[PDB]
Amino acid sequence: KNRDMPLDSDVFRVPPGYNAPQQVHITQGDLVGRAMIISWVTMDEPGSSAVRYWSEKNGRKRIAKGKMSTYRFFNYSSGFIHHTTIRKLKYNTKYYYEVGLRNTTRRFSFITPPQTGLDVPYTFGLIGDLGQSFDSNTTLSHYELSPKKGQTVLFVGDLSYADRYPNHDNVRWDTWGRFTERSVAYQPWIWTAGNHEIEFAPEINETEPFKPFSYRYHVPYEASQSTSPFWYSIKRASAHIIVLSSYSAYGRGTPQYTWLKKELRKVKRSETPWLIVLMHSPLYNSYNHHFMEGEAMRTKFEAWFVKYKVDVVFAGHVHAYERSERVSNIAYKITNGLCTPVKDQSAPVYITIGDAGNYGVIDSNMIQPQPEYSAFREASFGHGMFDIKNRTHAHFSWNRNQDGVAVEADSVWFFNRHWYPVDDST
Amino acid sequence: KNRDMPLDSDVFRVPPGYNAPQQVHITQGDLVGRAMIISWVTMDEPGSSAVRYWSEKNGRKRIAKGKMSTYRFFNYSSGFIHHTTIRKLKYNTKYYYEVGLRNTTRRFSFITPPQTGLDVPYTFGLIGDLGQSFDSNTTLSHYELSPKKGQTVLFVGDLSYADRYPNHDNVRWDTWGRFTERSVAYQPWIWTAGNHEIEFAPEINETEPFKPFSYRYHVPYEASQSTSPFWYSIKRASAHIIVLSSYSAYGRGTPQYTWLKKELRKVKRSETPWLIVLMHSPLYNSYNHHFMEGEAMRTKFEAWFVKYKVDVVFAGHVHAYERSERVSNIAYKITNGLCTPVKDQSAPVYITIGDAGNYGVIDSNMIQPQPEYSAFREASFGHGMFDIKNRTHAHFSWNRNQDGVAVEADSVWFFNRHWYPVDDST
Ligand SMILES: *[C@@H]1O[C@H](CO)[C@@H](O[C@@H]2O[C@H](CO)[C@@H](O)[C@H](O)[C@H]2NC(C)=O)[C@H](O[C@@H]2O[C@@H](C)[C@@H](O)[C@@H](O)[C@@H]2O)[C@H]1NC(C)=O
Ligand SMILES: *[C@@H]1O[C@H](CO)[C@@H](O[C@@H]2O[C@H](CO)[C@@H](O)[C@H](O)[C@H]2NC(C)=O)[C@H](O[C@@H]2O[C@@H](C)[C@@H](O)[C@@H](O)[C@@H]2O)[C@H]1NC(C)=O
Ligand SMILES: *[C@@H]1O[C@H](CO)[C@@H](O[C@@H]2O[C@H](CO)[C@@H](O)[C@H](O)[C@H]2NC(C)=O)[C@H](O[C@@H]2O[C@@H](C)[C@@H](O)[C@@H](O)[C@@H]2O)[C@H]1NC(C)=O
Ligand SMILES: *[C@@H]1O[C@H](CO)[C@@H](O[C@@H]2O[C@H](CO)[C@@H](O)[C@H](O)[C@H]2NC(C)=O)[C@H](O[C@@H]2O[C@@H](C)[C@@H](O)[C@@H](O)[C@@H]2O)[C@H]1NC(C)=O
Ligand SMILES: *[C@@H]1O[C@H](CO)[C@@H](O[C@@H]2O[C@H](CO)[C@@H](O)[C@H](O)[C@H]2NC(C)=O)[C@H](O[C@@H]2O[C@@H](C)[C@@H](O)[C@@H](O)[C@@H]2O)[C@H]1NC(C)=O
Ligand SMILES: *[C@@H]1O[C@H](CO)[C@@H](O)[C@H](O)[C@H]1NC(C)=O
Ligand SMILES: *[C@@H]1O[C@H](CO)[C@@H](O)[C@H](O)[C@H]1NC(C)=O
Ligand SMILES: *[C@@H]1O[C@H](CO)[C@@H](O)[C@H](O)[C@H]1NC(C)=O
Ligand SMILES: CC1(C)Cc2cccc(CO)c2O1
Ligand SMILES: CC1(C)Cc2cccc(CO)c2O1
Ligand SMILES: [Fe+3]
Ligand SMILES: [Fe+3]
Ligand SMILES: [Zn+2]
Ligand SMILES: [Zn+2]
Repeated sequence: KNRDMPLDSDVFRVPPGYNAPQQVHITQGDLVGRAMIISWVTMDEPGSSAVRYWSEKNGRKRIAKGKMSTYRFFNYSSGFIHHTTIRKLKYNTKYYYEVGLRNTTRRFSFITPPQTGLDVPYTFGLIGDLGQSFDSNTTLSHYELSPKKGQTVLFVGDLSYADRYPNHDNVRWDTWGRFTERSVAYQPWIWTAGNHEIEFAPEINETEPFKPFSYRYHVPYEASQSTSPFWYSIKRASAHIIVLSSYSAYGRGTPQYTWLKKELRKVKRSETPWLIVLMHSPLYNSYNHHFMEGEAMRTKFEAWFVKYKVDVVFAGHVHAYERSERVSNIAYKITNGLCTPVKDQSAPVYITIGDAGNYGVIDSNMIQPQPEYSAFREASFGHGMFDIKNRTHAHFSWNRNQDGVAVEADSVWFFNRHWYPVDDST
Repeated sequence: KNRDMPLDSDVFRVPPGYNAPQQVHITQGDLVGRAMIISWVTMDEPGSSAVRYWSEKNGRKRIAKGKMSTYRFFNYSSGFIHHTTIRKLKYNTKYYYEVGLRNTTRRFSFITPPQTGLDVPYTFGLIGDLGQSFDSNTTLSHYELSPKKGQTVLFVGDLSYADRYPNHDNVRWDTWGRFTERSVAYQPWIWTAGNHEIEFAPEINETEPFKPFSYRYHVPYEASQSTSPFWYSIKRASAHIIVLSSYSAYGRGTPQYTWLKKELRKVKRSETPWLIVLMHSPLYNSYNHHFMEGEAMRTKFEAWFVKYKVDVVFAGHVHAYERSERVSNIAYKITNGLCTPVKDQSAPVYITIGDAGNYGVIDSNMIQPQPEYSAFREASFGHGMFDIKNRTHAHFSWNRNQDGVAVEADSVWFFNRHWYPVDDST
């Protein structure tokens, strides 16, 4: 069918005034929380890439300077894209920032996270495969109305679904920018790259993977000694978050592979006890759709995730909700017969959470019966929250769109794999 | 325990004359064999990129123009690299070609293949992980001294092993170019990217993978609508050869995955009976060294190879020889326990032929006992020959450096999977 919100929808409205900055969004700008990448688009002319900013406390108004860029895609011309990095911020404080300093100015605000620490509580939103359908709008609306009150969104891939349109009509990137602004202009969303961001379209001489995405959404990849925007890590509060790319190389000797192997070695559980991995394609998935796609990355990375006692791996891709048991399937040796996943308290829980809305379609077909390794699964739209209480406890909840904003359809306690490695099995 | 040929070795002699072209190599330059890429380096000055060439049939001298490029790697500065494509060649005819038209000219010849066809015989050589050890030299001589007479080399990756040197001393790329000249200047070598081509070294601000390889060795990739030099196909005689990149992305939706999926659809067994796939890392391997590394790509591609009746898949990486049975391992679904390879007449034979010499170390450790899927494996240096008699028969043989050039240690008839799918089991 067609359940994408019409161009003239209220979520798509353009901020008024000559060259008013639009599609504003922010994300963590450094490795630990002291910086922030502020981004936006101006449509009438290049404009300034300057950000004004100040804490509500100490009232000194500083000015950050950034860069402007443009891109083309087939018959589409981007507007003027700005990214600026505000650095040396104070932990745990509200900051006001402004963009569009030369003409129409707009003001926004954000709150830096506490300094990383073993016992720092923090609430992450979890959203995958958002799209811009009516379902999409409902999810975002639930998240912002959650009483748990999310401070950062971990976003597991597939943003605008703009590549489903005629010529990947990139206007549909612009709309998704203006739609998400009401959330991401005030809190970082941590970006993962999904298959709808590949935009590989040889048929119209666009053969550079990830182009529109890579122009519109910067991440702090050098911060973690990565050579690419598609894999990086950041530390925020008590969490160490590794972000991977289901669609870049991960063979032995590749950049991503090499970077990951080192990065894990840099994880200090006494400083960030919550080790979280993000990636678009799930490695454990009992839905028919995309079943076993994640098998290739699993052969390369699963054993590591276990060696390093990862707490949780979030994925999207599959348009539905799943939560694995703590299992591993890493004893296989071709001829040894050992290919069944087994209970394993060192392994992460795997969560598919790619049901935020996409283009309005849910994946309902499941392998039957439910496999031993699947703890819970349901084909409903929604988003999740991973809520860190302390060094031993994180409460994860899944909320459905058909339910009330306070209802938790599925809800489990995560016991830390380093500080409290006990059967949290449901 | 350093077995590389010294810099003052004869095989590394510099051709004489001011700005004499060196490191001359050719490779197919179009899809079906009517074009040829001539490559060389000049050291003294840029020089001309023109190539003079005539056929023996017509004795009409013609000029083709190409491009010159250069690169740097850390503190290394390349010479002047030339790539020129000759086009509109006539099938099955002898050409002479000349390079270095301004100062020192040098003359070489090649022979276009026959026009592609169902019953067109052709002898392909197989070489992998060649290197520049004394072992490397022996393999190359056995190859050129072969009664079988290879007409084209299918080269499964790992060229110079320059990257084993301090800062990857790219000088050892130059020496390798000069050393292989006595073969590749007179017959094409088809190039596969190996792990020693990756040359990802962020420690010295060299982070563009395949850089040196990319500049020195061009391939006719746009010819098969690939968008990258690391995966592509050519048609030569009665074979359709597909080259893949073990160290590029092959995830679902990525360029290589997309290209391969479409390319297999394009194969016409009625034009090119013998379907051959080259990659660096083996899908089946029963040796310790690199055991199971090919698992990831296998999970993505194996079923396609079975589905399209691939006749043979060649690889290297493992420094030995191995030949599998026709097997598949494509029934696994995580929980059905079906993870054992089975005889499968519809599947390719998998050959590991990465034993041309490298830097002089053979991989002798094998997993015992020999798996059912493994038909033959020996830890000796040498090369292979894939000799196509016609649409039904091809004869594969393996020559050992320790044997006479005319002796075959392993020998086996392939019965075409599309035209003559009789059990060709040994
Ligand atoms: C967008 O911001 C610009 C910078 O503030 C405005 O222009 C500047 O206005 C100053 C005082 O009006 C004047 O000294 C400058 O010449 C002028 N422009 C530049 C290039 O700095 C601009 O205002 C409009 O454009 C300028 C050239 C004038 O003609 C005004 O009359 C226009 O309103 C702002 N643009 C708009 C459309 O608001
Ligand atoms: C980390 O946070 C957990 C959730 O807030 C704490 O658990 C809870 O402790 C309450 C009293 O503090 C108790 O009434 C609740 O039943 C319990 N909730 C759960 C899900 O267990 C936890 O507190 C510690 O660990 C628990 C299991 C008890 O032994 C408490 O006495 C401990 O203080 C917090 N752990 C730490 C290290 O602070
Ligand atoms: C590129 O850098 C290398 C070191 O990072 C140069 O080699 C080093 O030179 C040192 C003093 O010049 C010498 O004592 C070291 O043994 C050596 N380091 C290594 C690991 O080889 C290299 O140099 C040239 O060749 C070397 C062997 C010497 O003959 C030097 O005199 C030469 O400059 C550098 N290459 C270039 C093109 O600059
Ligand atoms: C490389 O070839 C060039 C011609 O293709 C030479 O330049 C030429 O040398 C001829 C000497 O026999 C001279 O008459 C021509 O004028 C000249 N053609 C040009 C300049 O394009 C070149 O010779 C060297 O450089 C020239 C400019 C003079 O300086 C000569 O004395 C040099 O030999 C050849 N290079 C070398 C180093 O042999
Ligand atoms: C295609 O090439 C095959 C390999 O050369 C041919 O088989 C060979 O045929 C020879 C006589 O032509 C015979 O003496 C060889 O022993 C035989 N070699 C093998 C390995 O079988 C094949 O020839 C056809 O089929 C064979 C089996 C014979 O029965 C002949 O009658 C046929 O020529 C070639 N196919 C064709 C159709 O030519
Ligand atoms: C691009 O092409 C489509 C038809 O292919 C057309 O309808 C659309 O208006 C064009 N967009 C622009 C901005 O040129
Ligand atoms: C999206 O949700 C917002 C907030 O709940 C609402 O005000 C708006 O009308 C919705 N937009 C559409 C097109 O559904
Ligand atoms: C390499 O082999 C060739 C041919 O066998 C021979 O002419 C030459 O002596 C050898 N050179 C070295 C360095 O082994
Ligand atoms: C099957 C593909 C090409 C992959 C994929 C992942 C997530 C969502 C969609 C729907 O187009 C999708 O289409
Ligand atoms: C273990 C590694 C670094 C991998 C690899 C691939 C191909 C050749 C070699 C050399 O031993 C090699 O050593
Ligand atoms: Fe999706
Ligand atoms: Fe090798
Ligand atoms: Zn997806
Ligand atoms: Zn290798």
